[PDB]
Amino acid sequence: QISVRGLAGVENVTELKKNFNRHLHFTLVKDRNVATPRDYYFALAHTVRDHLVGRWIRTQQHYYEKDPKRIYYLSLEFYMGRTLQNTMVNLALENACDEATYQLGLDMEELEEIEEDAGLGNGGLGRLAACFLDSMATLGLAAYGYGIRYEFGIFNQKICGGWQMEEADDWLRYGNPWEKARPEFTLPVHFYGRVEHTSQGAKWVDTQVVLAMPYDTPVPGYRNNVVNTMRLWSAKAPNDFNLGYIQAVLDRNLAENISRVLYPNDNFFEGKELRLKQEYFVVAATLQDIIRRFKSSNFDAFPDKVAIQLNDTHPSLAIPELMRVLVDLERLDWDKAWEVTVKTCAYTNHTVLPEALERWPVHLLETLLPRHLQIIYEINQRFLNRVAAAFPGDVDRLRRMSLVEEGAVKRINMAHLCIAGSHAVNGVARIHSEILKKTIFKDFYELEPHKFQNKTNGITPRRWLVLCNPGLAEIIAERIGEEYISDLDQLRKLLSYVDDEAFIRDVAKVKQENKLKFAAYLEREYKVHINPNSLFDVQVKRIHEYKRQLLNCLHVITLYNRIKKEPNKFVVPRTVMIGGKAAPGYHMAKMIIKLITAIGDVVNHDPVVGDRLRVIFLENYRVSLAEKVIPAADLSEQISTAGTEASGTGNMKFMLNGALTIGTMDGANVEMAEEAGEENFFIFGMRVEDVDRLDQRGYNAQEYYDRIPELRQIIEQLSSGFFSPKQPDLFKDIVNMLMHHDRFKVFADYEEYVKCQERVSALYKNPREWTRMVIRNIATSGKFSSDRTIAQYAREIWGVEPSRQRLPA
Amino acid sequence: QISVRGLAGVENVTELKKNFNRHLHFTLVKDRNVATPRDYYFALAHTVRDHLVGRWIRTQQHYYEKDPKRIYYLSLEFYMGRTLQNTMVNLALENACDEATYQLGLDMEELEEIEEDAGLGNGGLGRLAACFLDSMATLGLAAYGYGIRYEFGIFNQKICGGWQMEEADDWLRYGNPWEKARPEFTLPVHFYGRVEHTSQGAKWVDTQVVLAMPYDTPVPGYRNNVVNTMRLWSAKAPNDFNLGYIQAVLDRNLAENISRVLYPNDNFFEGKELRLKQEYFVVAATLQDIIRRFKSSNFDAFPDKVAIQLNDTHPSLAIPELMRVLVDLERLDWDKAWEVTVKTCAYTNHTVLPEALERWPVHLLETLLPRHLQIIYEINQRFLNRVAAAFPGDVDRLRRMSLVEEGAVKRINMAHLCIAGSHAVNGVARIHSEILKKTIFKDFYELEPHKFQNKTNGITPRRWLVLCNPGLAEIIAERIGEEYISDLDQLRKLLSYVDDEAFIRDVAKVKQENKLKFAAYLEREYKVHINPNSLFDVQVKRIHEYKRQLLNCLHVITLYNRIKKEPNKFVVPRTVMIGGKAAPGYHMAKMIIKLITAIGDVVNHDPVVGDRLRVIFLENYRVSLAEKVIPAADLSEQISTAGTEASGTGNMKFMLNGALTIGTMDGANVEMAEEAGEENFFIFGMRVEDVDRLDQRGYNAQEYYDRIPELRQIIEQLSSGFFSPKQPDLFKDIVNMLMHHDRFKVFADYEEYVKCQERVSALYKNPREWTRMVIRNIATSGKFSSDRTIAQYAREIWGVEPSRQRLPA
Ligand SMILES: Nc1ccn([C@@H]2O[C@H](CO)[C@@H](O)[C@H](F)[C@H]2O)c(=O)n1
Ligand SMILES: Nc1ccn([C@@H]2O[C@H](CO)[C@@H](O)[C@H](F)[C@H]2O)c(=O)n1
Repeated sequence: QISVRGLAGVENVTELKKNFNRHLHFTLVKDRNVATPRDYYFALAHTVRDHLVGRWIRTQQHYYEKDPKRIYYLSLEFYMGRTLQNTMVNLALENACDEATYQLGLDMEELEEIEEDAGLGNGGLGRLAACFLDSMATLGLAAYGYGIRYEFGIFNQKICGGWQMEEADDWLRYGNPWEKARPEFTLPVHFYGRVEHTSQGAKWVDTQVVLAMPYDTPVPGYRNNVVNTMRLWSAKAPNDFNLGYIQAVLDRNLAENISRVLYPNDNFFEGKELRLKQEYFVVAATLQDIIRRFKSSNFDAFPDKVAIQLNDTHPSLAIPELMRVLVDLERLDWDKAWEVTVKTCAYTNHTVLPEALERWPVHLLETLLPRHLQIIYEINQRFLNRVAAAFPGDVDRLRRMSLVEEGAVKRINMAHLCIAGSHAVNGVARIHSEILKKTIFKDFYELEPHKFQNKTNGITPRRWLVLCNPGLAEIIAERIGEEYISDLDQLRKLLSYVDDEAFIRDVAKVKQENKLKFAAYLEREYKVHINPNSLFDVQVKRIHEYKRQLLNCLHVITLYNRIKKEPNKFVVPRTVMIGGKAAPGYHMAKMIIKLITAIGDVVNHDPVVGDRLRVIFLENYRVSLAEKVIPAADLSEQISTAGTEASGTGNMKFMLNGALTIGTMDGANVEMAEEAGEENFFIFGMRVEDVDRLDQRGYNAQEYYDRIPELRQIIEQLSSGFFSPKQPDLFKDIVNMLMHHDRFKVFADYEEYVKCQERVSALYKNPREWTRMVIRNIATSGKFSSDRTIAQYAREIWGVEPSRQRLPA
Repeated sequence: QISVRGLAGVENVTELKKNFNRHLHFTLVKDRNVATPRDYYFALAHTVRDHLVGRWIRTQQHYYEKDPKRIYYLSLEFYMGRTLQNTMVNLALENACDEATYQLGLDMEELEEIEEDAGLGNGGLGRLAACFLDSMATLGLAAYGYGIRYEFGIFNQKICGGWQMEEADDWLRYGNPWEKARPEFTLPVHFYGRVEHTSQGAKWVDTQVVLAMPYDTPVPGYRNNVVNTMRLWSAKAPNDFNLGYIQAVLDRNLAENISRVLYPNDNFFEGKELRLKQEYFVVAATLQDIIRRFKSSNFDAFPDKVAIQLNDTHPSLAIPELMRVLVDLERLDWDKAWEVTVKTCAYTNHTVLPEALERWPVHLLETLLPRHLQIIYEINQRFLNRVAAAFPGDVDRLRRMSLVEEGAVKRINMAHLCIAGSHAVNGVARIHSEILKKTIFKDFYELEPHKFQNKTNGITPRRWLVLCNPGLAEIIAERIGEEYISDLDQLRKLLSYVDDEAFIRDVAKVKQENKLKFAAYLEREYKVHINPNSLFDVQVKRIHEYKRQLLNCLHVITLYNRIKKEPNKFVVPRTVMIGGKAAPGYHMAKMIIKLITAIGDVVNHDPVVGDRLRVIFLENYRVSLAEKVIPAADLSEQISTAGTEASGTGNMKFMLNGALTIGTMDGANVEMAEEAGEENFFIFGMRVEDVDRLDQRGYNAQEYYDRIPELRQIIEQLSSGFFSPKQPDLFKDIVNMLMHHDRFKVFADYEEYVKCQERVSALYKNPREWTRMVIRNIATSGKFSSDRTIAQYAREIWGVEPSRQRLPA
């Protein structure tokens, strides 16, 4: 049908059809008369999976022969989404499977909707790991993703009476055709016990053992025949476990609980024992696998053959675990082991919010990991001796830099442990990396300036353009060819088409088609009516106070109040869509969701408004939903308080897909505006410097309430029960927070935000100039490919060269 | 190699080789350079499984078209053992796979040893269900086995310091290639709640829901292209289950515990709530499936299309569950529903031991299954009204026949419920069925004589001759052809070879080969030395007081003491082998195991004994071990106290495989002796009548101790610490039981047992006459095929005709 989806050759289509029929019969044990759409999905998945295996076996054989330096990406989250279409895209199989299924009388897009998301992450950090795996394979790096195979991923969100309800995400119910269990490579992990000192060093004894069983999932590169591995560990009890009889068997559940469920917190730290066990479990099993693979090639060459990347501090225990193994088991002296560790490890920071930083109580580590606590104390003493020598007499610096925090309860600061034991530390956008050196890690930057780097985030143009927006990928390829898909900088060539009347019409046509498709999806799956001629105003991301969904709410109510004031005046019609999950225990975030649905209940049913304004809460936001709504958006809301969102990646997805951005100068928004030109972005609000000035003076929300009549009206509406007639005081917590306890200064940006939104509406009235600005955004989005990001990690941190060359098919 | 293993045609072998290579690559994702023996086992299993699928799909399609009467065999146990060889045998694939694997450079017998037993049963009752499934498929019946998919089957037994230790049987660790998950046919099961009475009948409300997910395993008939289904249910929590957040997800384990583990009791009742949940879970899910299938063809014709066979009282809740569905949900009147139920259900009793009978506390049923208790009360009232009308004024009969037992705690007698609600009740051997009508169910037999039947047990000659003893199957086929394999009565033709010198030599040759193979197995896997020229004296079965492993122990010690008395006298050398598992909480059974190993420790290390006597405890007795030791045995010990072993089936296995039997006139031993002729059996001891006479008089063990000096010596050796030097009083519990509290009258049979054993030893000295008696046993073992047993159930209980005709291939 379309060119970028590859060839549908007669031989290929014939072969796909027969293998589809073979799997339906032999694998699924069904005939065509009993088969359901789900059976058909599985037959296709097995057919496509077969095409991966030869490339998978020979990629791994190739790494064994050539023995390149190996990259290990450690993460507690891999937010993968669906796998079927992605695999077809990377293998150039999409048109062939489309033809083959068509000839069997099936609709492939309908089959694609049957696959469950692999929802093994919360949001941006988990999705970054997924984009990174795709880019590493595409760039020919010998890379392995290592994590946990959660039985339950991020919960499914239902909305009941306007409130969020959580349901278990039982994603494995029907099986997972993409994974291969590898029970033969099962490894022991130790917990509890005590430390014994012998003549020949320390010994960790009397431990409880949990087994780690690996499951391998293939990661295909884009049309290069490379297939890398993501290996996820599952917890298993040993067979003599607890071994009255019946209870001992049932108590096996206690050990296997380690891999049962993903902790559903985005940007927040909960110091629970089970979470600590998860963090050690992934680290201990992964490191044995790394060392095994290294010996099957003297530890001086260890950092020449191994790089370990820590995704946040979640796998920070890799540092003392590597020391434990080298010192206690391999009998290296401390100094040599430390040199190896530092040269092997590198650490990526993803946030500056204090509540997100991991600070583990010493009493937890004492009981659970007694040998690791000893090692951490020794690391701290030697590190602080270095600080003392560099800054003699500076006693407060010593207190500030310690890995051990004093107080009511002693804690270990895991971020300080990561900086001490890594040769590289990076932030995830230029402004964030600068904030790290200037504020929270200033003392560390002064001691070791060479460690600190920036690696601005990116997204994969395979999933986030070709897969989710084939119409746009196609009109682009018609003009500049297909090479941009793995060299996104080539989109710059599109600037010579900004005055091309044919291109302008095509770009605008693709957007309208995307909007019609999404408008139809909403009616089908959720029985809701929207106007596809309206501006699609979209804010999708996890619900948090710092992300300021509440500022969006205030704008929505302002628009409603202005309409009610002058009903017969023309306004640019809008569909305002907001979606995202709240952490189950985050009360304020749950109240914000209720507020959004409550506003919808009033606005969507007001006869005077008509179809000029609609407010929709998008339920169960997740990767597969993002792939639907992002190509349909006109306006992308990126409105965090300046200095709070480290990078953002959702922002980049919208830019690539033909939406304009309204945003603060925060995270990667700054670099996006710089690439496109500030004239082509809708920037508003305080800069970081303005926020600092306000904090120094003291933020008084009452001032704004007093001086802005439109803002006062909204607060009075909220307080009095306008949006909750039966429960007049429902939103009192929200009002109280806004008026007296707002860490994120919602009111301070309100005036400039509303004025900026007026400018957006003005441009949308002129379709031709709107679209020309869109082309200028798409054309300059090249920097934000994760291929660029990974190439920088490879060259500047891991010490390896990327390769775009094919392996033989 | 050998004829009964089928053809190894060039086309077939070529095809098997390529499909083996395909599975190794595509299914296992391995190359020949990394593959282990386990990988090779799985590639073969997948290759053989492929040959089942076409026959499986068309067998089930055939039943849908023809709509025969369907047979549902309900059991909490299916003791299946390994599946690979059995599948090859039934499909005529054994020689072809042997050739194909040979040409790939592999040894198929070595691959076969990698498969785990499916150990989903305890002993005789579970293994009977497995033999029955094989015969039903071989006889072309539309039959389904329904049970529970336990995550952990019967424990693995380790012996440490002579004591039994239990380990979890994690049989699913590496996956099960034989099953097909069917999550699309998942069904809800209800627990707890309360009963509400409305205008339109009772309603069961406020229940907790557990999901039942089916897994289907194919059951191939012998060379007839029929493949039936065994469907096993697995427990799953619903997704809104318990739905702070983390705990609710972890608490899903509570529901899923239902299918976690097999209760390890043989012939003993434990009134635990979890066991009751297991029993209801299998019944509720199975009955919905039955009704579903019946509607997809008015309940008057229900018993014409459905037969339900209850394997013991474990699934007895089928009776009130069927009433519940017909009355509460389908709105049939009571009387009509009861008629349907009675005509549909039939019940098999497997024991007369009082401690094995299921008597559930009313307070348990009240809380767990409140509607079922009400239904049971109503059944009882109507049944007792019938008893009152038939035997007016007989008030004690009313108390004795009630389904409700009075006392400290009220209980429901599940055996009484089964008789009341079934049109047929059978025992499992002629003597057992007679005991049922004369003693424990006498009152019921007087009320409804027509209900009571006998169906003597049998074993499948596929697993228990062709599979485990190909050498014997072959020498038999050389003379009478292959038709006996599914018509075992043809073995009678072998009586014309009892004087054939060629046959005599061949029968004896096969036994010696079997003994050498087993003697070698013992050294390899267990580092133990045995003399293959000795008489192999074998007692393998679960450890229980009624089975009298202790009487065997007494004989062993008698032989040892006689040798020590006259060392230079000739005795026929013996290897005495005893094996079997004890229930984890059965203290006396655990003490008996310790006694056996303790005797071995003394006897096997006495230089004066030499290799004239050896005592071996066979560890981890299970189906796969039975297939090894039974073909190797010379003497089969079947020595239960008369009237205690309902049938036995181990006895039949030994008879078919060329061992002679020493046994009491108990269970099926009586019919075996009758078939072969009493001159060809070694019968000893009290009959049932003698046991009754002794009970009436009062059993005094002291009398025997006083009058038998050899017996006194043994007791004194046990008491004084001869067999436990460091712990002199170790066996005091055993001695105390023998002397004062022996329900099974060990001493009463001791003299006759020892004398009978002398006669065995006498015959073994004359190899030619031993072997001639063996031929007379094998020749008359035909009655004990489960094909005969199933044909009798079909004709006399289920009302269906067996068919030996092939389905098209
Ligand atoms: N526990 C956390 C901490 C930070 N993050 C996010 O990580 C993304 C990837 O770097 C960034 O784009 C975002 F700026 C950041 O908020 C997250 O999703 N979970
Ligand atoms: N809970 C029970 C009760 C009885 N049985 C056995 O069942 C076998 C099959 O009928 C018989 O051959 C045996 F005689 C009997 O002991 C058993 O294994 N478990």
